[PDB]
Amino acid sequence: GEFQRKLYKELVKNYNPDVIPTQRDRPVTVYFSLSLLQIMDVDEKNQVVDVVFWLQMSWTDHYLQWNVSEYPGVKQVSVPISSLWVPDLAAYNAISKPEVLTPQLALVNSSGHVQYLPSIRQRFSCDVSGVDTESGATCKLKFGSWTHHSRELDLQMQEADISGYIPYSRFELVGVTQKRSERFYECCKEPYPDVTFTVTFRKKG
Amino acid sequence: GEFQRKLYKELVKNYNPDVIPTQRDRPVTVYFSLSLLQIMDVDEKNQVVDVVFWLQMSWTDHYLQWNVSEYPGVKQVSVPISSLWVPDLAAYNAISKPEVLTPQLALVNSSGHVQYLPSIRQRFSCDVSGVDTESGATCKLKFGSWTHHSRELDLQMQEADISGYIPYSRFELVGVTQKRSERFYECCKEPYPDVTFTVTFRKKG
Amino acid sequence: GEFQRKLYKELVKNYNPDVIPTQRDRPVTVYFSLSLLQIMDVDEKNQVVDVVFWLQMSWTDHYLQWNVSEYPGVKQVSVPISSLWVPDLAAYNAISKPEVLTPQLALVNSSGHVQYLPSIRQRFSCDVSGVDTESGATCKLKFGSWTHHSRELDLQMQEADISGYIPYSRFELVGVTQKRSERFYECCKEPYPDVTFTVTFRKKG
Amino acid sequence: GEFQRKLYKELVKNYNPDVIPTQRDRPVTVYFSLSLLQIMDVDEKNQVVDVVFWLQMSWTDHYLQWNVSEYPGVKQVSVPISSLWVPDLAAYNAISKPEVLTPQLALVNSSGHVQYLPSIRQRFSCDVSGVDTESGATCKLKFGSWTHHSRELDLQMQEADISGYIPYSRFELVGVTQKRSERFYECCKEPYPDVTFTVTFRKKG
Amino acid sequence: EFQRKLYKELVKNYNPDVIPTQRDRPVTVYFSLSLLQIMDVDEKNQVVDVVFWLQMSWTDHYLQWNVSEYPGVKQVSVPISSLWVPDLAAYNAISKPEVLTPQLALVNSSGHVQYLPSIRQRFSCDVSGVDTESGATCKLKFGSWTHHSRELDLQMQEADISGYIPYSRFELVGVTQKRSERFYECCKEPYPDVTFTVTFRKKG
Ligand SMILES: CN1[C@@H](CC(=O)c2ccccc2)CCC[C@H]1C[C@H](O)c1ccccc1
Ligand SMILES: CN1[C@@H](CC(=O)c2ccccc2)CCC[C@H]1C[C@H](O)c1ccccc1
Ligand SMILES: CN1[C@@H](CC(=O)c2ccccc2)CCC[C@H]1C[C@H](O)c1ccccc1
Ligand SMILES: CN1[C@@H](CC(=O)c2ccccc2)CCC[C@H]1C[C@H](O)c1ccccc1
Ligand SMILES: CN1[C@@H](CC(=O)c2ccccc2)CCC[C@H]1C[C@H](O)c1ccccc1
Ligand SMILES: CN1C[C@](C)(O)C(=O)C=C1c1ccc(Br)cc1
Ligand SMILES: CN1C[C@](C)(O)C(=O)C=C1c1ccc(Br)cc1
Ligand SMILES: CN1C[C@](C)(O)C(=O)C=C1c1ccc(Br)cc1
Ligand SMILES: CN1C[C@](C)(O)C(=O)C=C1c1ccc(Br)cc1
Ligand SMILES: CN1C[C@](C)(O)C(=O)C=C1c1ccc(Br)cc1
Ligand SMILES: CN1C[C@](C)(O)C(=O)C=C1c1ccc(Br)cc1
Ligand SMILES: CN1C[C@](C)(O)C(=O)C=C1c1ccc(Br)cc1
Ligand SMILES: CN1C[C@](C)(O)C(=O)C=C1c1ccc(Br)cc1
Ligand SMILES: CN1C[C@](C)(O)C(=O)C=C1c1ccc(Br)cc1
Ligand SMILES: CN1C[C@](C)(O)C(=O)C=C1c1ccc(Br)cc1
Repeated sequence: GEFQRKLYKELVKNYNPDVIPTQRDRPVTVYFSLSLLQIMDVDEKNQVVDVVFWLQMSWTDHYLQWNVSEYPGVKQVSVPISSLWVPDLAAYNAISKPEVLTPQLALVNSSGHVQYLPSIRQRFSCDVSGVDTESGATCKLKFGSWTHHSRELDLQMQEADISGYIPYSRFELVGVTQKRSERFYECCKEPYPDVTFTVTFRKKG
Repeated sequence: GEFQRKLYKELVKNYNPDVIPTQRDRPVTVYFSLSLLQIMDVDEKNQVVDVVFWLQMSWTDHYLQWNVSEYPGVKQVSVPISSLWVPDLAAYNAISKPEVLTPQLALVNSSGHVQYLPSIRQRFSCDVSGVDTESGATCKLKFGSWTHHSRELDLQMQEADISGYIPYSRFELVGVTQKRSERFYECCKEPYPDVTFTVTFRKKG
Repeated sequence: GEFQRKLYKELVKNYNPDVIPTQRDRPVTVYFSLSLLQIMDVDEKNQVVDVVFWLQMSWTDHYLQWNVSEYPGVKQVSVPISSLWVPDLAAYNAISKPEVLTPQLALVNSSGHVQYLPSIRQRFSCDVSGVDTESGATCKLKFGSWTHHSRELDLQMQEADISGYIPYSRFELVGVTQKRSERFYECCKEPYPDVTFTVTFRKKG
Repeated sequence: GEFQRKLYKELVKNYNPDVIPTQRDRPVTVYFSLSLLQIMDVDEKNQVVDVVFWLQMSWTDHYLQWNVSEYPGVKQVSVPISSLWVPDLAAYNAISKPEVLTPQLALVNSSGHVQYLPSIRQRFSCDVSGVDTESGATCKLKFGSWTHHSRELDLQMQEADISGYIPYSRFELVGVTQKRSERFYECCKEPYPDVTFTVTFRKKG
Repeated sequence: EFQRKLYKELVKNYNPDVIPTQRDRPVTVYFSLSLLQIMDVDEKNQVVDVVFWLQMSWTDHYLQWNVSEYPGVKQVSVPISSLWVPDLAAYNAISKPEVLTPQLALVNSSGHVQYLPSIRQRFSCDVSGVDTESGATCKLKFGSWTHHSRELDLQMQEADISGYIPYSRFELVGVTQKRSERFYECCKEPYPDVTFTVTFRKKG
């Protein structure tokens, strides 16, 4: 639409993706969930698991709201993430950079609510030695902001799903849990929340 | 051409490649098809198939049409895709990033019709356990827009091609079917169409 | 010299590297040749050949001429290819991205004649099954413009060279031939020329 | 933050990340320490060690201090390192480029103190031949500025931390020391300091 | 605060694509390779994997500065992307160079530039002799890709093998370096190169 150009133009001049959109005495709440799609491989020598997963990330950016009457037909837009502030969520125990599989686009509606749903493949340090047993091997995937504490970035978890897990895999799921925690570090007196996805899996047969 | 040089000039000042060129509540229709070239490898252990294929993609961008009377002998132009809006089609079940092998340019005519034909190598999740049997392995290669629903981006299919299939590969191409679906998801009120290419193949000998 | 700087400044102000420098119905002729340097490897299981080769491309860009008067001591200059229009030659049957080994600069002279001479490593689809036989394996390295038909870009060949081929390779060269063909594709009305280099090689011992 | 937008804007407008924040007769002091997280692998044939570690770098950049009265609510911010001057620290005996695993953001406070804490995977040259003996292999990970001598960049160490060392790898930690040295080089009139992290480890029984 | 204004002048009044020659006089660049480690050899495919240090230096007359105008500035550390740098190609490389160090060069007030990258690269080489007393010999050949000798005068400095790792499986037999120059049938001007040569063999 013609308004669409107008909207994106405003994004270039009148917005900074480096600025965390906190609002006085209020952190930015980001919602986070992980859906495991496939355990690609394990390395029992190097203690690594290779996984493909779908992240669901959402938050409100008050700077990203616009007036519907000003851009009539425009309700939500598809935006390159590079143009937007994005939570600096890090995989604490990853041992490779993430490979993002999908278009690096996010949805933004007129209230400034952003959803970023990337599919990702990444390797993680894990004790995978129990993988050929009945109890399986348990890998914890730990995520959290690298630089923002809880009063600036309130990480919350959404309910996760094993429904997307590939059925014809050589690994079967014995269990999964997802939990939010909040721990202090020696440096700063503010805590840093984390969301941990724990998967227990074993070889079929 | 010199009267071809001004045409490109209009691209920069006016046009935004982030903006899907929907007209007045009419979706952008993209015609989509795949030519299979070579099945490079399968991974029986990790359930992966590695393919090389061309995507034929075409659509009309009404922001990209020009008065042919105003520009003498310019019937069409070759434009870098980074200067153009392109459909954010993703391979839903890919486990690797697409490796684009060809120059990243699209053909645009004065109707604003755009043609983009990349050659791609990509690895997909697939049950390849039957590959050595007479019935062989059947892989679904499923594509759709990552962020746009059918009212915005209407994905339609054209005839798939296999004439370009390599005849000296170790895999015999049994068959290939293509189908379009228009499905609602639990998340949104709008359907998101997909085109799926089903490839049945098996080891020769 | 202190005129190169003015010469380069003119490039930015007026020149568009996406515009193909055609004239009054005249296509840009580009002279093309490939020199085979080394056959790196073969994959007999996946039907792939890995080659390092030197491409020679030359053409005249009528927008890149300058009067030697207004730039006294400037015979020729070395320009980043990103500042120039360059032919979008693709290896039709590659199955990997080209790895350009050398600096990405072309030479341009006062009459707008441009020379671009990259050294490249790339993997191609090829029936290498006869490699250990007397007959050997034959591979076709096929190159052409990805988006410009024969009336826009006239691809012509020049003499081929094997003097540059490594003598200590495990692969013995037998024959190298080149030819120019003009052929039709489903997408398009007009013919697209190609130059194909045919390599026949075999193991020693 | 209304005041954060101002601060980030001022960074772009009135700061050059290419300039080392040395003062009038005074070097920049950078504090540096390496925390070993996991020895991923060793190659006894090529003499390499593959390690994952967490670096702590901090220094004061006097051009990054700000008056709190001009930015009332703002005590510290997370800034992309690309926007900052950062110490050009290189691993002397590295044989691969660093794979930075974490978000490339540093914390800056109002007195210009910067903290950058990347997680890194990187391969180093090392005599790993004693890895299966009781004594173990000893690897030196040596770091220093690549272009700045001690009078412009003063490199100092901090207390080490092996409390993050993965307990379930096939390698056990024997000895781990860290020392600062100030070597001279035949070229330059000026000495160049280095920090060296020495790991002794062996294969578990 | 003075380096600040140096970098500012560099932005408006300098094009890094322009070779800093003068009135009919080439830019001389000095070049030397120091071998650090032979990482591996491929005996089937005829390839050697090496890690080395390149010393490159030259004078860019556009990069000199009045020492009066900037009091306490001896040398500055500058991103190579902001400077003209020689387009030196490895003629017989079979992979892209992997640069291991920060991409910065030193420039002083005379406009002398020093660029010292450390690099991992793979080259075509006959390594069939690597297990013999005489050993394998590999040539590492470097030269400008687009500038003839009357524009870019490549000259060589003495190499260095003191930086060579003592604990690899390869002992060094012999090392040498030489400057060369030839006319190519194609072009009117001659072109120079510097070739570094190693001879090495497995230990034990
Ligand atoms: C980054 N770090 C904290 C950093 C911090 O506050 C700090 C630490 C040390 C000194 C000064 C500040 C903030 C919250 C995330 C946490 C991550 C964890 O450290 C870590 C380090 C290395 C590997 C895995 C995980
Ligand atoms: C790509 N195609 C033509 C298509 C075009 O004009 C084009 C190219 C790129 C972008 C937009 C349009 C141009 C010349 C190369 C040729 C290759 C052949 O079609 C082909 C593709 C797939 C299977 C068999 C044959
Ligand atoms: C992204 N998703 C649709 C739904 C949506 O955006 C969404 C989903 C859930 C919540 C909010 C939005 C949009 C169209 C593509 C589709 C893909 C599929 O989800 C999917 C997820 C994970 C792996 C493979 C495929
Ligand atoms: C680079 N060199 C010093 C000297 C300098 O910059 C230099 C040398 C010679 C000429 C111009 C500048 C600066 C501090 C680091 C030191 C590193 C060591 O050389 C070295 C060389 C090769 C591999 C590993 C280490
Ligand atoms: C690149 N080439 C010359 C090329 C030139 O000026 C030229 C050639 C042909 C036409 C017009 C100009 C310039 C100086 C270096 C020389 C290198 C060697 O060719 C070569 C080719 C392929 C692999 C390794 C080496
Ligand atoms: C950030 N702004 C600025 C302003 C002025 O409020 C406006 O009119 C629209 C936007 C905006 C642009 C793009 C997106 Br996505 C969200 C908000
Ligand atoms: C899993 N974690 C999180 C924790 C415990 O908070 C921490 O500080 C370090 C790691 C960690 C362990 C191993 C590797 Br490899 C990376 C991170
Ligand atoms: C978008 N425009 C604008 C205008 C003014 O209508 C015109 O004359 C031409 C173009 C245009 C520019 C590049 C391409 Br490709 C297509 C159309
Ligand atoms: C094949 N698909 C598409 C579908 C059915 O839409 C879906 O919801 C998820 C996948 C899919 C399968 C495997 C992997 Br790995 C990733 C996505
Ligand atoms: C872009 N032009 C055009 C014009 C106006 O003739 C001129 O002054 C010089 C050039 C030019 C710039 C760079 C190169 Br290389 C060649 C010609
Ligand atoms: C070998 N060719 C050239 C041809 C016939 O022109 C074409 O259009 C496609 C291919 C080709 C075949 C297999 C693979 Br994998 C890639 C390209
Ligand atoms: C670099 N400046 C300039 C100035 C004018 O002093 C100011 O007000 C704030 C900053 C500054 C901006 C961002 C960061 Br982080 C640190 C200091
Ligand atoms: C670790 N160093 C630094 C030192 C000792 O100053 C030197 O001269 C060379 C090296 C070095 C070691 C291995 C490799 Br690979 C590269 C450089
Ligand atoms: C580009 N110049 C020339 C000039 C304008 O005369 C001057 O005053 C200083 C510089 C210059 C800038 C950066 C570096 Br490094 C070297 C010289
Ligand atoms: C090393 N050279 C340079 C030389 C001798 O001038 C030539 O003509 C070809 C090569 C060369 C040899 C092997 C490979 Br692979 C690439 C280039």
